[PDB]
Amino acid sequence: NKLTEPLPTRMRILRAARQCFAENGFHSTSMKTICKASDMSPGTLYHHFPSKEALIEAIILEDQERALTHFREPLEGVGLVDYLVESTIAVTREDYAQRALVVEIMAEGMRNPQVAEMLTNKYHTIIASLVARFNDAQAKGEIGADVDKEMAARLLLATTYGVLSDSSSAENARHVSFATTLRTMLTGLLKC
Amino acid sequence: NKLTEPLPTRMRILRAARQCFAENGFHSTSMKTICKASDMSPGTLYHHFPSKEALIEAIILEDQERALTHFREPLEGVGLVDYLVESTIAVTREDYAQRALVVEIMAEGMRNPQVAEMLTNKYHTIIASLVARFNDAQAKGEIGADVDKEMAARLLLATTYGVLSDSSSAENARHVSFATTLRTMLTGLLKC
Ligand SMILES: O=C(O)[C@H]1O[C@@H](Oc2ccc([N+](=O)[O-])cc2)[C@H](O)[C@@H](O)[C@@H]1O
Ligand SMILES: O=C(O)[C@H]1O[C@@H](Oc2ccc([N+](=O)[O-])cc2)[C@H](O)[C@@H](O)[C@@H]1O
Repeated sequence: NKLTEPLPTRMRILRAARQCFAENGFHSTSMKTICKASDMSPGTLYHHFPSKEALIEAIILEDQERALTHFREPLEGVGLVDYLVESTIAVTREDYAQRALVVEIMAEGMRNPQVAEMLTNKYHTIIASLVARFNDAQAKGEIGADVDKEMAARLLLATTYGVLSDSSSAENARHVSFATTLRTMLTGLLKC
Repeated sequence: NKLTEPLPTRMRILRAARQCFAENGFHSTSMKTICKASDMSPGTLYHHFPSKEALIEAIILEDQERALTHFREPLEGVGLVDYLVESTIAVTREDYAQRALVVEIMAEGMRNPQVAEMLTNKYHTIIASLVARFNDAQAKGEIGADVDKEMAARLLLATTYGVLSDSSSAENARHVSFATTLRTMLTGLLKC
């Protein structure tokens, strides 16, 4: 599977594209630079990624997948609120260049309608899973009943990316009051 | 004041730089492009802005100032929570290119320690005003007493930029549940 070509080559290209985009931004990175960084000729590269847009699309889908691993399945062994607090803390401990690239894509999205639509699909898929977990907690009497789950998930996502986008978030999350304060915020959101 | 040179020229340059940065990003915009966009020769431009960094510094200070206008003075005629809900809604109705540029600077900050420090100064100045308003509400029995005001302001700022960075925020804020849901989130944050 993961060791059957062209998957290794594709993933290597994506690693090189992730590094170029994170260091210099999407706009200023050319395909030639990605060729030079990945050691792949234009011919080979274009067989696997015909455009810069195809590369960022695959990256956004990877980011989407990482987010879904947290919420795809029903929670077992932790309350919803506690899990969300821990998830936000974990966000701050992730690969820094990966976080830098998430913000770069957010920025490109504001000025690139094609990238914005990719992010809309991403947030939709994450929101769906969050609402699914809000439903479980509600059916188990964990969260309030009169909660706009869709809007709550959108606002949780906003807070999450705001934290992801703040260079001092890893330091903030070292403080116990980050968890404590975030918990009051989220229990109010989900009316606990 | 505002009509005494070089202020008009400086502000025109900043408008042109705001547009170039928002449309193409900070990294890919050269001073020559800013010269061409503002109609100012390199000589004149460099007298007022010696570097790209000087331009983004002035822009960040403008953004900082806009934020402080909301929280610099004690609130009169509205509760803290209601004011914060309305502030977040207003954020979604602001100049779109201005919002795009805020996110671009957030992105550059992740990968440019010099820009990150500018943003640290910005958030510090905004946090100070928020804490000042949290203090007033607390002395007036409006918000809870056991609130980490510093951490609460940091997390409010994160949510605010997360909303500012979401292209669908203007649509979300057209829904009454955006205000309602945001209000529960913030009353939990400030333990009301
Ligand atoms: O979406 C993304 O780009 C990021 O998602 C993160 O997971 C989430 C955790 C909590 C919430 N939340 O509380 O809303 C949303 C998402 C992944 O850890 C990160 O690798 C990825 O970059
Ligand atoms: O900081 C910034 O760049 C932005 O600040 C905005 O004002 C704020 C409102 C509410 C909160 N909050 O609830 O934390 C923080 C800031 C200005 O409307 C916007 O023009 C500027 O771009």
